[PDB]
Amino acid sequence: NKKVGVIFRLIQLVVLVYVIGWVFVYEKGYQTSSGLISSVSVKLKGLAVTQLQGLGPQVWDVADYVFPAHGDSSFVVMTNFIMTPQQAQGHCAENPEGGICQDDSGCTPGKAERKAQGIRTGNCVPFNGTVKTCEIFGWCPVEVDDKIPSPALLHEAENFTLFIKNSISFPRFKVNRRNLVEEVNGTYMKKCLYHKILHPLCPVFSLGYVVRESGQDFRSLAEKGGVVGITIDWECDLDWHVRHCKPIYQFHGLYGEKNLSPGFNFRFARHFVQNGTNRRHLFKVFGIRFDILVDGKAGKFDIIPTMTTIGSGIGIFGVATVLCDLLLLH
Amino acid sequence: NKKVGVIFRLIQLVVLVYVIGWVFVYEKGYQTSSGLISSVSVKLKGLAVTQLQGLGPQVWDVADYVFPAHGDSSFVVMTNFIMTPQQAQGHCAENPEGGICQDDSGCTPGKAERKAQGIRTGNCVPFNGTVKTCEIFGWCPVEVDDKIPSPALLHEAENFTLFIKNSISFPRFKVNRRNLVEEVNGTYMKKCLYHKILHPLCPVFSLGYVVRESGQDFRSLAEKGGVVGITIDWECDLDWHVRHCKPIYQFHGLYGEKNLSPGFNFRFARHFVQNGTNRRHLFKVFGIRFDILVDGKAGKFDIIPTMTTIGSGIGIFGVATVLCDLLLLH
Amino acid sequence: NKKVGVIFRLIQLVVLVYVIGWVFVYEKGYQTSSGLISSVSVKLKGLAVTQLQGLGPQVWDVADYVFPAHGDSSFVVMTNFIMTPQQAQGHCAENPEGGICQDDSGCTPGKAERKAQGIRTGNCVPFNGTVKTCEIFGWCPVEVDDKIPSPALLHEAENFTLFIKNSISFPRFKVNRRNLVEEVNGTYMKKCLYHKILHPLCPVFSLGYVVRESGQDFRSLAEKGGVVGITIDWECDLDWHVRHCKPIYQFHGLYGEKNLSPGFNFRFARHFVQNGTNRRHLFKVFGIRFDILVDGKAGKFDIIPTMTTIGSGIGIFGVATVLCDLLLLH
Ligand SMILES: Nc1ncnc2c1ncn2[C@@H]1O[C@H](COP(=O)(O)OP(=O)(O)OP(=O)(O)O)[C@@H](O)[C@H]1O
Ligand SMILES: Nc1ncnc2c1ncn2[C@@H]1O[C@H](COP(=O)(O)OP(=O)(O)OP(=O)(O)O)[C@@H](O)[C@H]1O
Ligand SMILES: Nc1ncnc2c1ncn2[C@@H]1O[C@H](COP(=O)(O)OP(=O)(O)OP(=O)(O)O)[C@@H](O)[C@H]1O
Ligand SMILES: *[C@@H]1O[C@H](CO)[C@@H](O)[C@H](O)[C@H]1NC(C)=O
Ligand SMILES: *[C@@H]1O[C@H](CO)[C@@H](O)[C@H](O)[C@H]1NC(C)=O
Ligand SMILES: *[C@@H]1O[C@H](CO)[C@@H](O)[C@H](O)[C@H]1NC(C)=O
Ligand SMILES: *[C@@H]1O[C@H](CO)[C@@H](O)[C@H](O)[C@H]1NC(C)=O
Ligand SMILES: *[C@@H]1O[C@H](CO)[C@@H](O)[C@H](O)[C@H]1NC(C)=O
Ligand SMILES: *[C@@H]1O[C@H](CO)[C@@H](O)[C@H](O)[C@H]1NC(C)=O
Ligand SMILES: *[C@@H]1O[C@H](CO)[C@@H](O)[C@H](O)[C@H]1NC(C)=O
Ligand SMILES: *[C@@H]1O[C@H](CO)[C@@H](O)[C@H](O)[C@H]1NC(C)=O
Ligand SMILES: *[C@@H]1O[C@H](CO)[C@@H](O)[C@H](O)[C@H]1NC(C)=O
Ligand SMILES: [Ca+2]
Ligand SMILES: [Ca+2]
Ligand SMILES: [Ca+2]
Ligand SMILES: [Mg+2]
Ligand SMILES: [Mg+2]
Ligand SMILES: [Mg+2]
Repeated sequence: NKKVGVIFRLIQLVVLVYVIGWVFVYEKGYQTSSGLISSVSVKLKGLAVTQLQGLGPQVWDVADYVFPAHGDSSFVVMTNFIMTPQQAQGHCAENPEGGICQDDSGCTPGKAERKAQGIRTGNCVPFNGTVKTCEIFGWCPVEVDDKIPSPALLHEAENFTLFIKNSISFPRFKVNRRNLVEEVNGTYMKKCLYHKILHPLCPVFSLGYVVRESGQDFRSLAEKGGVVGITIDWECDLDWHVRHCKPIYQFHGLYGEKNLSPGFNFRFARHFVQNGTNRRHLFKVFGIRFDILVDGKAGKFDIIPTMTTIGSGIGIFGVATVLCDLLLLH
Repeated sequence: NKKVGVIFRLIQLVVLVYVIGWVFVYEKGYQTSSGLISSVSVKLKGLAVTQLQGLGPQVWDVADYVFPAHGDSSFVVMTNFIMTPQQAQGHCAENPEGGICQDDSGCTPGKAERKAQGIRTGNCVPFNGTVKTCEIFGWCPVEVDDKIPSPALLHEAENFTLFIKNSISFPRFKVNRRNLVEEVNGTYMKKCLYHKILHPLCPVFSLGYVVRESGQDFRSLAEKGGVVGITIDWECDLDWHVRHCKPIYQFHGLYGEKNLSPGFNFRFARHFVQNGTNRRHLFKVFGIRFDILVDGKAGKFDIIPTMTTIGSGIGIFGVATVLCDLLLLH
Repeated sequence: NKKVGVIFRLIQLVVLVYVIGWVFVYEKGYQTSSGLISSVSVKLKGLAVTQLQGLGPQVWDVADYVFPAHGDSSFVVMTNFIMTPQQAQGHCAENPEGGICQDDSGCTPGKAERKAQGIRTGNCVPFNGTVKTCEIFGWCPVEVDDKIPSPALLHEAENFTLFIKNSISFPRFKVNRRNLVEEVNGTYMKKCLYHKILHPLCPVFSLGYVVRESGQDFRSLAEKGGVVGITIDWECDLDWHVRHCKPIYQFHGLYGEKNLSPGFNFRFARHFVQNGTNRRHLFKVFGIRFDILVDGKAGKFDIIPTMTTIGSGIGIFGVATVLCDLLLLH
């Protein structure tokens, strides 16, 4: 049957087109792929002055709110903190969140099994005028985090500038690339701000813009903490010039339920010696967690992948022809 | 032969069964896979008081034994330390491990090529009553780690509480999930402890339980340090409801031979100014290294993967039928 | 035809040889593969004395130039720094890089939008004898990083010793391995330096040797900063003894163009209290960024991968025979 022959030829044409069109070109089979080695470097430029009630103005610079000062892909930017100054080790009252005692007989000498705040001496001392707490041994100024200021202390950190330095290199092809490209020059970085469409190559990122691109409001993240995920893509083709290789930045919002465990927070201390006595300052920092992940793939022409793809295409064409013959045979 | 025909049918059915079940149901081939972006948040709530000989009691709160206070997937929990207080720079004796001198002629001015402890002045000073060491320019109180206390100083860190907050999101499906599943509530986290069977969803992990589940003893590990690997896997099917997404916590023991380089240790210093002189406190912290790695995949029904799997199954079926025909013809 | 059959037999033999020769053995199709759980531990040794102009000799031990003292795969080794001591908050002049004012009317009260150094009070004060800068509210001693010393301060860090402790464990096969192997003993670690050919198993890496193996000169990296990428490979076969499993170290140079943002640098501060006044020391550290990434694969004999590879080879052989028959047909 002439019609049957035409159908067989048509099937052959479709599969032949598919192997050259998709496997060879869309999937870039003629090229080999390998991994890269990336190093993330971050730098902040911003200053926020927070005036605490009953205390002098406090100046914070890049070294203050950037706790990973050495440089890492995962860093926290301080936006709100609770300061407990002049802490000293001694016998004093604990926080009321642990327990409330009405007499000395209720207190038990020892340490709490869960959420321990210190070594209980065994006496009930008044925490304030109304309630009384157990007497413990340790830092007497307790971190009273029951009251969180609604206005963010470091609210100026919204429209600051963030610089990300990423250098990637493919060991198979021995090609090294950096986030700074030929289009980006010295004068450009002096005034550019990163944008999704306008300035995709500007390495100066705005914290508020980064938070808004992920889908989160900066006010709540500055108040109670947050997590922002940043991803850098390096998919490119090595057949063209290295100028075409440009990184693509994507921002993802990592958030959960607001009722249980809202935001991100931690604690750190600064130990010092004043008047011959060891003292420290404890801070409950509510900062935004920034995570940077780099992943990319590069392809360059090679003969062995091309031959393997040609063989696979010939095999698929043969299998398709045999299946078409079996179907036409019925 | 009727029997030969039956054999052909039997092979044909079994290959069809394999494509129908293993390829689909088991492998979720009709479902696409994509990576996730994860951010690890850790918080400790424990207190240990160490009372060394010759010094007052020292209280170590969360800000003390957690050196990565900012928060990272890789953190060290202090369990044992060697304190060398009131260090000041000057010309004084070195450690006996560097070298032993019997006269001033044996000492050579300069710096040691390997394991240098300071700049030698060229004089031999007595380290103690018996032996003499080279005079170097550096911190006079030399950390002598020859004696390691068998009882762990921060031995209370065994049954403390560790909270791990992990937020994962898939960019392909735009679905965000957190380790705090809907089954876990606020009252549940107040008194729950993680267990493989009892409480698999409780985000509160006990350090001693984590060490026991890794095939290690907490005492011998904390005596000299160690490394514990924690892996969180997110294997869920997006075809069902989002409540089915439940993280899996697995603990792996990363240990080596104890005869060569036992445990894990490091050194850090706290710089301060006392009486107009710059001093510091050096600690050789023997702590357990905790590494948290998150890796998971998601699967949702899609048309293109389903069509590709159907085509591959049809091709495999045709190839199997042709091979059976060729074998039966011989 | 005889020659046609001879050519056919030859081709079928060649494909059969290929499947057993390459897919089965070269590719180790029979074995199953899985990932590992790695944990990098680093420890530095060495001392550098930087005698600054008009200041006493400063001793820098391991805890000083190693900012990630707790231990991490990504760490920075200090090689050059700019010290700005005795910083205190107050009203004073700013850096000339922010702006130059000739009168008090030019200054505007508030904070700079980009590269902010403090809160301007609206007054123009002379920074030095020649030029005048805006008056800000913050740390009065400004980090004047216009002059970078050409000789590296911590130039002794070139030929120091770096020890890397890596423990990997395959969860599928329950096999734990460490960078220390049976060939490496206690006496060997006392005196050895890592080499590409001589000492591939010595865990003591020289910083200068690591920098030179990556293709970068250590002098420029100590002067203005640099990034060095280290990779550890754990490809091995579990069919043999565990002694054959040996790590392979590869060093990669991560660098960019020298005109725009050359090297790596950061800033950190050490807070202290002297004479009842809060002070700090700011340092602009020019250090080399070391990134350690571990990846490996282990294979062990299994029956299911062997059967799948045999089936795939039989299918490929059948497809090749069918294609040969079709070619011989016409
Ligand atoms: N977070 C940031 N915001 C704005 N500009 C930045 C930021 N980080 C770096 N830059 C600019 O990029 C240029 C090149 O970066 P480089 O690593 O040389 O910084 P630097 O000059 O060492 O730092 P500094 O400008 O504080 O002296 C610098 O002129 C710097 O001003
Ligand atoms: N290591 C831990 N052990 C036990 N419980 C913890 C731990 N970390 C956090 N939690 C509890 O989980 C709940 C949610 O965590 P969240 O991040 O809100 O801490 P928080 O309430 O801000 O800290 P705090 O309880 O010190 O005020 C809190 O009630 C907290 O007490
Ligand atoms: N950077 C380094 N260069 C050379 N040798 C090192 C280095 N770090 C550690 N080592 C050696 O490796 C051996 C085992 O390491 P381990 O973790 O036991 O150190 P340690 O003995 O606790 O510390 P230290 O050697 O400072 O007393 C030690 O004998 C140590 O001297
Ligand atoms: C005392 O502290 C408790 C702690 O919860 C608080 O409820 C109470 O209002 C405090 N009383 C005064 C007078 O501050
Ligand atoms: C937003 O950016 C502008 C810069 O034009 C700045 O003046 C302003 O303070 C920023 N907003 C906040 C809340 O910091
Ligand atoms: C600086 O870079 C920008 C990139 O947007 C480019 O448009 C501009 O021409 C560059 N300047 C010079 C002087 O090359
Ligand atoms: C002196 O120090 C050396 C150092 O190893 C030690 O062996 C010796 O016992 C010490 N002597 C006394 C009396 O402490
Ligand atoms: C074990 O946990 C209990 C809590 O029930 C605690 O009292 C005890 O101190 C813990 N053990 C150690 C060695 O800390
Ligand atoms: C709290 O969570 C637990 C999970 O084990 C659940 O059994 C319990 O019902 C929850 N409590 C409430 C009040 O929902
Ligand atoms: C004053 O500071 C400016 C800042 O750039 C500098 O150019 C100038 O040389 C300085 N003058 C003196 C006398 O140091
Ligand atoms: C190179 O190593 C030698 C050790 O033999 C050391 O003396 C020398 O100071 C090192 N060079 C530098 C520049 O530190
Ligand atoms: C120490 O290890 C080295 C490895 O190069 C080996 O040659 C030497 O024999 C070992 N020493 C002892 C005492 O086994
Ligand atoms: Ca750190
Ligand atoms: Ca001090
Ligand atoms: Ca890290
Ligand atoms: Mg609280
Ligand atoms: Mg020692
Ligand atoms: Mg500058």
